[PDB]
Amino acid sequence: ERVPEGSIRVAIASNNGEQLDGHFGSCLRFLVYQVSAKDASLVDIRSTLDVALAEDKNAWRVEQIQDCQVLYVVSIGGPAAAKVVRAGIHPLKKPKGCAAQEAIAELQTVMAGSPPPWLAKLV
Repeated sequence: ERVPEGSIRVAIASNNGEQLDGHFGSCLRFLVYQVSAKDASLVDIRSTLDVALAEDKNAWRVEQIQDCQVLYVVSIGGPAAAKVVRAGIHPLKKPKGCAAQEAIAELQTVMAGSPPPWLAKLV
């Protein structure tokens, strides 16, 4: 899908259900949500299984979320984060972990309030 205007794609690093409990470098999959200031929907679940076959692992991981504008992790290495950033994705962390829904809700408070220009343009 070509995201609909007014919305963005959000990747969440995860190992269980719809939890934001994964570390970038070792997560089982990326939950991908379509999020607007007011609405959010789970659109894809991208498994990281095939990273086992990659020689350039961080590059591969980022490739799985190349269409996301934001990425949530519990944690992420410096180098990994640089690649995430180089891809134009904004990495956000939640060191203690939480429900994907809670992170998205938080992200929406920004979108709905005073989003920075980059985000405002989107939404």
